[PDB]
Amino acid sequence: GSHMLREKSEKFAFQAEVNRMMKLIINSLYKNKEIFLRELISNASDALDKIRLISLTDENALAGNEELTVKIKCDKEKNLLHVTDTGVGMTREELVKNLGTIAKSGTSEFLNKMTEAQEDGQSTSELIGQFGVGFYSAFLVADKVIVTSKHNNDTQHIWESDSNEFSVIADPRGNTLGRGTTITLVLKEEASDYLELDTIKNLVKKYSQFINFPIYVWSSKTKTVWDWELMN
Amino acid sequence: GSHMLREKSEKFAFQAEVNRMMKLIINSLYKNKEIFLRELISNASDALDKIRLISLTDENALAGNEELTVKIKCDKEKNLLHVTDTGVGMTREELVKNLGTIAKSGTSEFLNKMTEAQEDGQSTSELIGQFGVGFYSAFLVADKVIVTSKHNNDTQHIWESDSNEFSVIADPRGNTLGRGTTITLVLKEEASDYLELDTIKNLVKKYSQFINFPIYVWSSKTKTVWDWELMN
Repeated sequence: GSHMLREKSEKFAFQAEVNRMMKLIINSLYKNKEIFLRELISNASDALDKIRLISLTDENALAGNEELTVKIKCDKEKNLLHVTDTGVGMTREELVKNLGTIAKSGTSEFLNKMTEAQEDGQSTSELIGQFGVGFYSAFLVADKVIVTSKHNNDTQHIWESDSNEFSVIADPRGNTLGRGTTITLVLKEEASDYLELDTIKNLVKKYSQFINFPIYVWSSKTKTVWDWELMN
Repeated sequence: GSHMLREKSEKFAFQAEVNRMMKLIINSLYKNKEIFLRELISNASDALDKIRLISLTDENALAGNEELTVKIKCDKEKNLLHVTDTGVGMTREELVKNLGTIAKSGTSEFLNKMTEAQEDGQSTSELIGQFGVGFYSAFLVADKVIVTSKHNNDTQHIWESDSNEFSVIADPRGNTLGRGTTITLVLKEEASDYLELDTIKNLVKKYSQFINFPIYVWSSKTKTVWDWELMN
C-alpha cells in the first residue's frame, strides 16, 4: 500500500482565511507571547468538557482512557513542549477541517475585527479566545506545531505544520493516547525559556486557576525524582 | 454558465516551498526594498528576450504588438504602480504553474542558501535573481500583486494574490495588451514613496542601464503635458 505516500495524499494547504488569521495573531501578540499557553490550556479544558458531556449519554465514552486531565511536559533536550489532554480528541477528518479551515460564520467580521484591533492599537488577546482561534498563537513561539489525537470513532493520527502547509498521517505508534490530544511545540531558538520548569509552572499555575479539570506539570524534586505536580 | 464561481475553480493555494520562499525574501531584503523594481525590470527584459527568440523562427510572433518595450506608470490616487512589457506573455496554465509553484530542481538547496545567508548576514539580493524568483520581491512593497498577461496562444488572463492564495480569471476587458504582461502593485502604506515620479525615475534609470530594450516612465513636463520618457 504505497499509493498514499507516493501520491502525497497526506499533504494539505491551509485555507486562505487561516493564513491571514495566523499572520494577524502573530503580528498582534508579538509583545505577549506567553499567552499561547493560556490558549492551549483553554482548548484542552474545552476538549475535556466535550467528552464529559458525551459521557453523560454515551456509556462507552471513557473506555479509551478513564481520566480527565491536562498534563504538561518540558523536554529540554529535544527542545519540545507537550500539552496533553484526555479530552474528546479529533478524527483524521476533524484534524484536517478543524485545523486547516475556519468557520464560525463570523470569519470576515472577526477578520476586520482583528485588523481594526491592531491598527488603532487595541488588544487582540481576548478576541482570539472569543472566536476560538487561540490554537494558532502556538506559532508565536514554535517553528513547528504537531497535533497527535485519538478520538473514539477513529485511529490515532498526527497533524504537523510549520505554517506553510500541513500533513496528516496515521500514527505508526498506534493507539498510545487512549483518547485525547497532545499538542507538541518545537520551540524557536529564542523561546527556550519555555523549556524551563519554573517558567512553565508559573505560567500554567497562572492560567490553570479557573480551569475545572486538574492540570499537572512533569517536574523534578529532591536524589532527583520526577512525577506529576498538581498546579491547580 | 457560472460553474467556475460556484465551485471556486479559479482559486489556488501556493505550493509550500513558495510560501517559505516568499517569507525568506521578505525577511532578508526588508532593508533594501527598492530592489523589487530591479527584479521586475529584469523579468520584463527576460520576457522580451523570449519573444525575440521566438520571432527568429516564427514570422507571426510579433503580430499582436510590434514594439519591444517596458513602460512604467505611477497612479498615486489609486495607490498603484504598473510595469508593462510587450514580451512573450503567459497563458492561463503558465500563470497557474509558473507563479504558483517552483521547480528548477534546486529549490531545496536554494532555500538552504537563503536561510544560511540570513544566518551569516550575507546578501541574498544577488541570490534571488540567480535562482529566478525575483518576482516574489514585489511583496516587499505590495499588499496585492496583480499580473495581467496576453500570450499569442491564449486569451488575456488576470492573476492576483495577497500572498495567502491566488486566483486566475479570464480578463473581462478582453485583449487590451496585444501581447505581453503588466505587473500591478497595490502598494503597502509604508511603500508610498514608490508613487513619486522623481523617485521611480531615479530607480528605473539606475536599474535599466544594462537592459537592451527601451524602458519608459509615464511622466509630466512643463501647460502640463504627460508622455513616455526614455530612461535608458
